Amino acid sequence: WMPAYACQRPTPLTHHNTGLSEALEILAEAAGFEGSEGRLLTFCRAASVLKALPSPVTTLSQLQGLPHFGEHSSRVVQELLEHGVCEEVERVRRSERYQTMKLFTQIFGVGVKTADRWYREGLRTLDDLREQPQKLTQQQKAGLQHHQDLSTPVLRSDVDALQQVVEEAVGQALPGATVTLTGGFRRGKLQGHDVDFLITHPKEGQEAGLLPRVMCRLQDQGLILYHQFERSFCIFRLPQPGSWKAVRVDLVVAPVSQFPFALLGWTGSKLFQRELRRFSRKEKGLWLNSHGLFDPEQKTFFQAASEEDIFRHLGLEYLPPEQRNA
DNA sequence: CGGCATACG
DNA sequence: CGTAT
DNA sequence: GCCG
Ligand SMILES: [Mn+2]
Ligand SMILES: [Mn+2]
Ligand SMILES: [Mn+2]
Ligand SMILES: [Mn+2]
Ligand SMILES: [Mn+2]
Ligand SMILES: [Mn+2]
Ligand code: NA
Repeated sequence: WMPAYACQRPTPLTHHNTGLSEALEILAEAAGFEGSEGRLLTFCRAASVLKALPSPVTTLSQLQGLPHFGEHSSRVVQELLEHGVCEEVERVRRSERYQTMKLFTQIFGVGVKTADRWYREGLRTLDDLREQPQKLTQQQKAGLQHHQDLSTPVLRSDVDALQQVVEEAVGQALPGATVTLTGGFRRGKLQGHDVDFLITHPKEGQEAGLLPRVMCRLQDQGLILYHQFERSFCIFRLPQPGSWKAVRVDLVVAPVSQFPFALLGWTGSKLFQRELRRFSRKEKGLWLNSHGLFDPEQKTFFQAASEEDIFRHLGLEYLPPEQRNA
């Protein structure tokens, strides 16, 4: 029987039920736009279950016994198997609410709450937002100005170039400091919508104060189109053939003692980390975050030298990043 | 029925 | 409120 | 929306 938590099963990047999972993820997204985090989670988990199957679902009976498939998600699959389309999914796709909330929430600096308020105010398009910039944060003005570039997929070739320039700035800010690619690209994705880096130093404590020094140096190189500590959400100026494009880059610093936990957290997927933390607390009674793993009975933190250590601590079989695509 | 991950800027 | 996996 |  397939386990109920996504951290208990390998989930590869590409799989055998793409259309089915994409349909359920539409309904998950729509649930989020309406504030129903519980329904979002169920649809997300049901989608991830299908991503973990070893072959295509061809018949409804193949759902029997799969975790997170009840009446609703089963009916969605049933209709896709019978008619190739699910009326509910298509109604969501076409709805003005879904399209506008998707458009607005995809803006850097705009969340569900902001998008929803704007929708209730009658706003529908990006130019509607541009007409009244007085009500925008600096972060939202940056997200809107750069929205077109930020909607273009980042390519792995872009990533290698960004990593070079980040290492140069890190190397000047603190000799010996290291840069690790995380996020979706570490899980094997060939494209993404941003690039994530994790920075540390092998001498505990030397990483303190590092991120301001890195940012100051990137800014002096003329590479920072926007930025706001240990997490920096930037927009980088990435060279292009005879030009350049804006790219979202996340820079994160962790002391080496916490590096395994921060690597694990920032490598994702988002659902995988939520499931891993849920598993940790509910099944093992341990509290997991990107800083460490806490035993609340003994009041002690687990020491980890690797991701492998963390999986072992939790009684889980190790999963490489490429199998964490829940 | 209560829970649904857990942080930082 | 936003951001991150 | 689903699980325990
Ligand atoms: Mn239903
Ligand atoms: Mn039918
Ligand atoms: Mn990312
Ligand atoms: Mn990111
Ligand atoms: Mn910290
Ligand atoms: Mn309830
Ligand atoms: Na957003």
